[PDB]
Amino acid sequence: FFHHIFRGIVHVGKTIHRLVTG
Repeated sequence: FFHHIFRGIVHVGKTIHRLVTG
């Protein structure tokens, strides 16, 4: 699960980071 769970963080952060950067 760590693979999906670990990677899931990157995706979640990726979207959040993009939103913050406008």
